[PDB]
Formats: sequence, structure tokens, C-alpha cells
Amino acid sequence: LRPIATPYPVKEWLQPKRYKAHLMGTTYVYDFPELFRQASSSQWKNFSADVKLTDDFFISNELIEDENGELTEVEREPGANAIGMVAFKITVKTPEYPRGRQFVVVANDITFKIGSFGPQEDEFFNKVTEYARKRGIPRIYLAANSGARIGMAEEIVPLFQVAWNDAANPDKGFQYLYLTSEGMETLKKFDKENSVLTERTVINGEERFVIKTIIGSEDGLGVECLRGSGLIAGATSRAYHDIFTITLVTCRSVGIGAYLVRLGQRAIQVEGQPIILTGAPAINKMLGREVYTSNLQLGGTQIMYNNGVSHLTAVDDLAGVEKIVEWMSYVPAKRNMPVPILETKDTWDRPVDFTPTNDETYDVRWMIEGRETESGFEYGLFDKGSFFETLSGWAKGVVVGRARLGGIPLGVIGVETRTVENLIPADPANPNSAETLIQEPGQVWHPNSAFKTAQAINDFNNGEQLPMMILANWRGFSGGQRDMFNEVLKYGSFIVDALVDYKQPIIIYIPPTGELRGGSWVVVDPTINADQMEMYADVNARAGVLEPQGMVGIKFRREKLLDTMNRLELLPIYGQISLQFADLHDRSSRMVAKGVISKELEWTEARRFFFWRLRRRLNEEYLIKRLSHQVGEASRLEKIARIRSWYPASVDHEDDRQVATWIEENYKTLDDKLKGLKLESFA
Amino acid sequence: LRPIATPYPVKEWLQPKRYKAHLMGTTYVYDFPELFRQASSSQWKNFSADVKLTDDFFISNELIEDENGELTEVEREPGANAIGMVAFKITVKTPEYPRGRQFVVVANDITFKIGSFGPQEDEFFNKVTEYARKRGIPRIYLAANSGARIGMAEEIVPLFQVAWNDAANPDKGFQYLYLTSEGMETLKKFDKENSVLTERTVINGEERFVIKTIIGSEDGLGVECLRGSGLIAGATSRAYHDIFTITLVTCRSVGIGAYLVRLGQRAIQVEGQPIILTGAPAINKMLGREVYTSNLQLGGTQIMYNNGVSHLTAVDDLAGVEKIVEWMSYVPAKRNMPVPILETKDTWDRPVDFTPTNDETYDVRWMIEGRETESGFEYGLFDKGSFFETLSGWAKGVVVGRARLGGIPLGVIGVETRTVENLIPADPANPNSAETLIQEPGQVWHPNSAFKTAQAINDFNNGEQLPMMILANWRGFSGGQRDMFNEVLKYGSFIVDALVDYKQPIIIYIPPTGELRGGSWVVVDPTINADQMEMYADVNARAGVLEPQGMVGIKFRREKLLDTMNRLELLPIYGQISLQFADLHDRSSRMVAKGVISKELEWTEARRFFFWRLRRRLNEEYLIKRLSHQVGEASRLEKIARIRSWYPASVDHEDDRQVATWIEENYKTLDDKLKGLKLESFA
Repeated sequence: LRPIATPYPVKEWLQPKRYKAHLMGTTYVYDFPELFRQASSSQWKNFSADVKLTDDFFISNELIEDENGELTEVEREPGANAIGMVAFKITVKTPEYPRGRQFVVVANDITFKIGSFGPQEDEFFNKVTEYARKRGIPRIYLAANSGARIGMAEEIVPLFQVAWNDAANPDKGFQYLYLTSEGMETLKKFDKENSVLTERTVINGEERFVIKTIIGSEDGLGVECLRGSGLIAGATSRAYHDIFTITLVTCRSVGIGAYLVRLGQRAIQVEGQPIILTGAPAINKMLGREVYTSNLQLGGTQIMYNNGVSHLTAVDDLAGVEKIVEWMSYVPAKRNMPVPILETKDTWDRPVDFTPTNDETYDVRWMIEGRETESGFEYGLFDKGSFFETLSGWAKGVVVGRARLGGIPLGVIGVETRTVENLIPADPANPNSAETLIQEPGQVWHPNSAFKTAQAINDFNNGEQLPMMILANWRGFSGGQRDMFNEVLKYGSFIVDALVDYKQPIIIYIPPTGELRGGSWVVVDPTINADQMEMYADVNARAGVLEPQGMVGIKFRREKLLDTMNRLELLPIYGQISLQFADLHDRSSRMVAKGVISKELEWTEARRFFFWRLRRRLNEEYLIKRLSHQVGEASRLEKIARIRSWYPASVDHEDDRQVATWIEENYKTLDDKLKGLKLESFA
Repeated sequence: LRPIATPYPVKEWLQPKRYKAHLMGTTYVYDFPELFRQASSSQWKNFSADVKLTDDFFISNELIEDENGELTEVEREPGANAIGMVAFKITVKTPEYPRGRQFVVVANDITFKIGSFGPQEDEFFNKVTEYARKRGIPRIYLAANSGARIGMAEEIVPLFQVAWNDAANPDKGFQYLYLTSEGMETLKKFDKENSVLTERTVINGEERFVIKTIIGSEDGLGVECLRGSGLIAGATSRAYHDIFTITLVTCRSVGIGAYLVRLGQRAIQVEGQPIILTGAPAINKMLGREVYTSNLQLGGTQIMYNNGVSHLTAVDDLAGVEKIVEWMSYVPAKRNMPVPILETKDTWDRPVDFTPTNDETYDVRWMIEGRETESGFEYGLFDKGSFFETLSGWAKGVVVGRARLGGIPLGVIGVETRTVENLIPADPANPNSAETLIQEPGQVWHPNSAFKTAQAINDFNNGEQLPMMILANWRGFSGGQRDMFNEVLKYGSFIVDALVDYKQPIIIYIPPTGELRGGSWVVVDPTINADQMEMYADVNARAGVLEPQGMVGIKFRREKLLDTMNRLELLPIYGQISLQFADLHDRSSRMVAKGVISKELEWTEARRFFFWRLRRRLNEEYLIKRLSHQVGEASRLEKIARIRSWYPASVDHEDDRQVATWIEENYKTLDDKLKGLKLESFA
């Protein structure tokens, strides 16, 4: 029956599927929309405590295929899903988009054939990904599956005969399995003839039908489930470069299940829910020993999060939905919309408080989001409380996240100065090899931190279409035997490749007590992508091919030191003079002189400078992408030149705030100028 | 003087630079063209022994910048190069292109300021890469450098004063370095005022000029060399997706030097010549100990070749040039030319001899290029002697290379069945951790072998623009703790991403005794890229979500076994029956039935089938890329449909040889059909 007497209807009773979901440690799939409403609601409470919300601020519409396989909206009792894949079209008004924003949600129904992927679920999953891609809408995937669906032609077990050699004795084996003329018959009546492929062969009595291939009448048993998974693997590969994609592992993901998680890139893993290719039982059978205890060893957060496969971990489903909603607040409503501006209590016009000290360790996060101190709060470069760090459990040499600058969304990459104690666990499978601690020195790229940088750059660019700033501060890549053997060169090159691809404005800024040297300057120079990149150096930063020590150890050897004394025992001191002699070359003053940076800057005035610089550029970019929808394009150069020709003569092309201000005051006026350019965009 | 009396002029004497190159273990840069002629000459000798060659079969033209910085051809004494970068435009008649083919050659002149990269060399290197990109011509780079150029303002050493605290005592230190009114003067006469940035400050006597920033009058000292390197890093990043790019490490490559090697991807390393980021000396200074003996430990072939950073190793320069020339024989003359067909003694029309045996180990290479045996030679699938394996020292679980099928160029990927004994050396830097042997089981993707597969797919597609065949035979990816911790998921996804990008025809073919299971089928299914991929399975191959054992261990548990006995102690035997029951599901007959493969095939007849299938498709593709240069394109579907509508009614669209034959007989006729389609490609 049902729990005798509760205040309201017993949900798990009305729809038993709900209880089955819960028993497996996951939210019932039809219950997730309520999770997004709750999260979307909290989102508002944290933005403007007062604002009174209404249920019509959030709308969830289930999507199902019609007579024609086309997606349409329906409202129905939860649990009517005929397949094991479910989808929702969600329209919600949020702080960044008060008038509303949409996105789709697809999820494995863990209660349908165990969340397995059959041909039907796969084509549905694919049909939804396209629905979203066509609309430029984000695709949120909720993974709670058991991998590809596995079958066997059950209607052949009961009726199938062997072909024993000894005619009546196991041991000697058999020569084939077959069907009598009786078997074939049932397969006739129950119209399942095509279940097998056989050859007629009367022998030692009467006609025997040798089975040459078992096919099965029931679909979803083998290779057809493999066609479907590859279909969505590629679908997901394509979507990632097309719309914002994100996956939340909610109970477990297996097979294409784990692959769908990675292919969509951005991932949030709920503690305790595994992402695996093969489970322990199976692996143990192979290995022959009881080497793996649970699946959490093969793919728990300790692996996938320390991995970088899982961008974030979540204590429970709702927390995972909260991360998604919060991540989405930095992303455009649909492909190619301007990035979602959201100004908050923290206004742009202010100095930056926290400042690093040449000698004294700090947390780069403090420079980004600010720091709380006994004597008040010290704001960092970005808006108070806007820093949303991601991939925080892997390659901690680099910190990456989204943040706001005067309300402007942008990807942020900073350098971790504190050494990292990466503790690499031991693998059971190997009788004996134990823990291993890898010391990762700060301000140095390693194979994993270089990979993370490339990854961050790509994730910022592909669905988020966000601008980016890199507080460049690396001494270079590690040249040790291990790091090279481990391909540090491949991962470094990934960075360059990613900067070439970047479609939004980029700011590279060497911070107050930081530096950029040979190995590291190369992979982040403005010329790698003149179209979008710009570089700025702090007045107190340093930059040169070699650090002073390396440089002195080559162009100020003792011989030259001595002749120096000669012109005016005393090594310790002079050795220092040489050091400082070099250091005088690595100043922003020289960078400015040599034309390698756009401007040298003062940290405490950076927030003011960058806010307007970025605002001005976002405005110019938008204009370029209008002359582009002309009919006879030309170089980015010809477009920016002609757009700047439209500026009033008195406007200083060099004043970011003026330019941004005049542009926002003439959006329509500028739009007219274009219209009457069209009739000149035919010939 | 010179070696007193030799038969002919002493080369190393006429141009001392030559001797300096040789002393450093490398070929003098102006001598490389002769290496390409020698190699190009050998190439002919191995193709058609008789053919009489003439010096005009090969032409080398040095390229230098003119008054306008534009590249032009010149003929001049070797050693006149004013910069440390040199380039050649090479036109050579080869077996695949008897009428001639071109390509450029750029090289660091190891004898010019030690092969350092100054702003001039960098802009020259970049100007040449573009020259090539614009022409769709291959770019061969010869790396023999010392990294970014390092300087110091030497004209400030002699004349610079300190500011001692004790007025006359090292220890107490100084407060700044400065120049007298005398210093400033010399800087005036020798017109090098801008060499420094100072502030006037009379003190305790008379005007002192505090140096706030040393700039230098001589260019090429610091950050400006960093701008240049990043410029070419990006230039090389772009070129790789645009033209065939290849690099030969000839003496050593440092800094952008190592990065240029990777960025261009394809690389051949001469034994003994290091590719490094930082040298040992420097690293030891940091670490404080004498941990690294030579540079070969940081980047010799044992690291870069076992790495996959170096595709091939070469015993000496000429051998490296031979590999380049041989690699280039599979690549088109310029971007978008049809792949270079080269038929040889081994005609297509023949059966394939070598065949694997279900139980008995073999070398997959034998299936590819054939095998030599006591009782004659047994041809494999591809042309005898056409298999050019690459990346052969890294991730040996996969074998990759170029080969010919009846003279047709194509990338080939096979699966190594024999277990691999990957011996991971110990790193010195770490007081104690020794060798480690990683056992890599066959027919299983691992992080490194999956990476190699993706890499191969990308390298085949980007400059080589080659078709490809994958003798798919993997049991799946490794699900162990280590392999997952090591991101096997990221590298697997790289494969999918690479198949999505493929622009030429693809053939996925499960070989005679091979298989494709769940973890592995997913990442290589035809739907990942319906436009170019096709899948075929051998009549003796197997495929299913799980191997029989895993499948029995789920849908044929004892309960069901027993009831089976019941319908007809005896476990060993029945257990087998269950196994075979499953195995009957994994047949090509079912794949064909379920519509997941294009055709099941017989190995010995494969060469005949694939040759024509590929030939037919190359012909159809070329036609699609003509309707494309229409004016109002549509789906690939609409184009192939209309092209097939042009075929004569009696032509069987399913007969590859007929179709290929009719198409080659009507190239011009088909070309007319298009012309008079143009007037219908306006409205």
C-alpha cells in the first residue's frame, strides 16, 4: 500500500518510479525541473533580496517526438515516457536576463531499463542536441545511466538444439547449435523468423537447421546500440563548438555515459556518483584478482576531479543544479548574443585594494576577488563575489574561472604562486607502488598546468563566447627530464592553438610583482592573434628572455666584472651590481619603448582602466560584426578603420570611455549608416 | 691558410662558415639544397632504376627580402646572408609529379650569432611561412638554433657609476646606478642617448643621472625577441592547418626552437641533436646539484621519440632529408590538389596473401605491407614496399603510417596485437625512483595510444589531405585506475573530435580475426561523420557491446543454464554452449542485418574491393567540390544526388569500378554540364 497517513499525497507512491530513483541515490528525472526553479529562485534571492518572484518567472515544458519525429511541447503525468531519455525546454527570467532566457535539459531516466542507451534513446538525445544547436540555446545534460543497452535473443534460448559429437556426452563438445523444424515453426507463428540465419541440413534422421547467426527480433541488443552511441558522441562533439554545453553526473555515467561527460567538456560531479568505462566486477574478472573494491576507485571524484574531467564537485543534485545555473549566469542567452552584463553593488569606479608584495606570499585569488581582513574588506581587480572558479581540483598551478568587471562577464586566468603538493595515489592493480607526492613549483607551467590553461582558453571561447584576461605571470615551462618526457611541449603548444582560435577580446596583463620570461612569453604574445589580443604590463612587473641570474651568468662573467672593478674580496657586492644591471633591462619602460606592450599600468588603477578598455572593445567588436554582414568584406583592418572614420572628429580614438560612450549613444544612428551602405554592397 | 693541396677547391676554406657548421655537427645551411637534390635523385633510382636524370630536374632558389620586404629570388655566394635565417624555393620533378612540384625550405643558420632568433630572423621566418601558405606550398623547416637572442646594453657597462652608501665600501651596498654628465655625453656623440632612461639629480657635489631603465641602442636584447617568437609560434600554428608542414631537427633546437618543432607537428630528429626548453647547466644551477649530465637527457631521441614529439629519428642530416622527401611523396603538390597517385609494379588486381589466424600471434604490419617468407613473399593489403610508418617509437599499441593502395595515397592505422613493454626510465633530478616497465596489452586503447590515434587522424587530415583507413580492432579503452587517473577519457574524445574534422574519405574496417566492442566502437562509428566515413566488417570479425564472457556473465547466469539442461557436473561444456550462443550475435551477418556496416567483406578480396571503392569516392568527392563552387550551395546530400542524376541510367550507382570509370571518361563532359549551370547560379 502507501505510508498510511501523511499531510499530502505520497509522491513516491503515486509514481513508483520516483521511489526507484531515490533508492538509487538520485533525483527522479521528472523532479529535476523543480530543482532548477528552486536554484533559479535562490539566484534571485542572492541578487536582490527584496524582489518578489512569481511562478511564471520559470517555465518547464517536456519535449517529446510527434508522429513525424519532430520535437514538440507537451504536459503530462511524470512517468509516461516510453523511452529512457527525457528532455525539457526551460524558459526562466534571471538577474542577467529579466525578460527571460531559454535552454534545454536532457536526462537519462535511471528508472527506464536502468538508464541504458538503446537506439531510441540515442536518436532522441541527438534530436534534442540539434534542437538546441539550431536555436543557439544551451544544452544541459543530466547523466544517470548504465551505458549502451545489452541484449540477447531470449526467444532462442528456450528453443535451440545442440549437435553433440558423442551423441550423448558433454565432454566431447558440440559441432553447432541448431533448430528443429519445430523451432522454425514457433518462429513462424510468433512471426520472429528473422531472429536467426540458418542452413537446412537433414542428417542421421531429419532436417536440421544450423544457426549461423543469431539476430534477435527484439531491437537494442548489440551493434545497433553502438551505432547510436557514436552518433551522440559526435553530436556532442559538434555541439561543444556550437552552444554552451554542460553535464551534471547524477547517479553514475557508464560507456558513452562517461564519454558524453567529457565530450561536452564542462562537467559537475556529485560526490559518490561514478563516471566509468568498465565497472570493477568486470575488471576483476579479467585481472583474475579482487583488486578493485568499488567503482568510486575507478571514477569517483578523487579521480575525475583531480583529473580535470570534472570541473566541479557537488554535495548533492540540487547543489549541482545551482552550479549550472550560476555558471550559466556568465554565458549569453543564445549563440552570438552579447555577453550578459550584470552590474552589482560593487561599482567599477574604485581603486584596487589588495596588492602583492615582492617578498611575502599571497593567494592570487585575493587579487582576483579581493580579501577579507580584520580591518575591513580589500577589493581585488574584479567585482566582489563574482569569481566563480572551475577545474579547481586539477593542476593547481593555475587558477581559472569566470568573473565580472563592473558587471562585465569574462574568463579569468591567474598564476598560483604557492607551491602545489600534488599527491598521486597508488594503483591497487599493481601489487606494489605506493603514493607519490609531486612537488609543483609556482609560476611554472607543467604538463598539467599548461593543459589546464589551454582547456580554460578553449572553454571560455566555445560556448561561453566570453572575453578573457590572463594575469600572465610565469617563469617559463619546466625543462626537467620528467616534464619533457611527459610532453610539456605538446600541452604548451595547445595554448597557442587555443589563442589562435579565440573570437572575443583578450587582455594579457603582467601583474605588480610578476614576470614573463622566454619559455613563457612566447606562448602568450599579442601577435599570436593580433585581431583579439592586447598586452599590458604593470610598472612593477618584470620581463626578459632570462631572469637576471641566468643573464649575468652569460654576459657579465668574472672577466667583465673585474674590468668593472678596474674602472671603480668585493665579489658579493659587485655580483649584486651586475644582477641589478640586468634587472634594469627587464622594466616595463623598455617594453613600452620596444613596442611590445600596449601600455604600462598601475595596479590600483587597473580596474578603472580595464573596465573601460573592455567596454570600448566590446562595442567596437559588435560594430565590426555588422560591417561583416555586408556583402563584400575585407580585412578586419579595413572594417575597424572605416568604423573609426564614423567617429566624430573631436572624439579621441584613444579614449576608451569616450568611444564607448559615443558608440552607445548612437547604436541606431550607426545602424542607419550601415543600411544605406547595403545598396553599395551589391556591385 | 688552407689544406695545402687537394684535387679541387677546399670548400670549408672558401667559406669558413661551412667549417663552423661542420665543427658543430651539422650541415652548413647553404649545403642543404644539395642534400635535397641527392635525396630527390635517390627517390628516382628507387622508383625506376633506368630513367636518366638531368640537373634541371631539380632547382633551388634562395629567397631574400627586397627594398620593400617582399620575397624575391636571388643567386649568390653562400654566406652573404645578413640575417640568421635562410630560405629556399625548391622546384623538383618527382615520380609522383614528373612535371615538377614546389615547396619552401627555411633554416636557422647555426653560424650566424649561434642560430639565435632576433627580430629580423623572426619576421623573415614568418614572411616565408606566409609565402608558402599563400601558395599552398609545403613548408620544410630546418632547425639548428640557440633560442631567442639575448643581449645587454654593452655601451653602458664601460660608463656607469654606482651610488654606494658608505661612499667607499662595498658591503653597505648601493642605492642606484647612474651616469655622470660625462656619460650622458658619450651617449650624445655616439648618438645613443635613448640607451637609457634617467632623472637629473645633483647631490653632494654635482648633477647625477639615475638610471631608471636600461634600454640599449642595439636591438634584439629582450622582450622584442619575445614578440618575434610568439609571432612565429602562431604563424606555425596556422600553417599546420593550412599546408603540409614538417621540421627536421639538425643540430639542436632551443626555445621557440623546440616549440616550432612541435607546432609544425610532423618532426624528424637526427640522433644526438637535442630539442630543449632550458639546458642542463641552467637547470643544475637552479636545482643546486649536478643532476643533469648533458642535453640529450633533457631532449635526446630517447625522450622526444619515445614521446611522440619526434615522429621519426634520422642517423644523419641526409637521412633526415630522405625521410622528408619520402614523406612528401604521399602529399599533394599544393593545398587542394588531388592526392598524388603513383602506381608501381604491384598492381591492384590480386588477392591479399597474408592472413591472421584466430589463435597464433602476428605483426599487423604484415597485413599492411606484406611479409617475406622462406617460401616466397606474401602481399598484404597495401602495395609492396609502400608502407611508411611514423611515430613508431611512441605508444606502440597503435601503428600508423602512409601507404598506397593500387597507387593511391592514404593514411593507415592498425592495431598492435603483441603486448608492448614500455620501459619508462627514471629521472635523475629525483634522488631515487628507478626504471619502471609499463605492460601495455594489445587491442586496448590507453591514454597514449588513444592520443596517437587522434594525432594520426589529425596529421593525415591537415596538410596531407589524405584519405584514411582504420583496420579497427580494439577491445575497448582501459578502465583501470591508473589509465583513468591519467585521463584516458580526454584522449579518447580527441579521436571523435578528429573524425568530425576529417575532410577526405574514411574507411573503417574490422579485419579477419579482429573485433570492435563497446568502449571502442563508440569512438569510431560511421555516424560520427556520415559525410566521409564508411564501415566494413570482415566475415570472420566479431563485434558486440560485450565480449561473450562479459555477456554470458549477465544474461546466461546459472539459473538459466540449469533450465537449459532441464530442456536437454556438465557446467564446463554448457558454459561453453552459452559462450558460443552469445558469439552467434557478434557476427558480421547481424551487423549487415542491423544496418550498421556498409558491407561484410572477405579479406583476400579486400584489396580489390577497397581500391575501386576509394577510387570511385575520390571521383565523387572531386565532383561535389565543383557543384560547391556554384553560387547557392545545399546539403552534401543534394549535391551527391544531382551528380548521380548525371550518371547514365544503365550505370549501377552501386558498382564502384563502373562509376569511377564513367567519371574518368567524362571529366570534361561533366565540366560542361556545370558551366551551363552557372547562368542558373545567380538568381
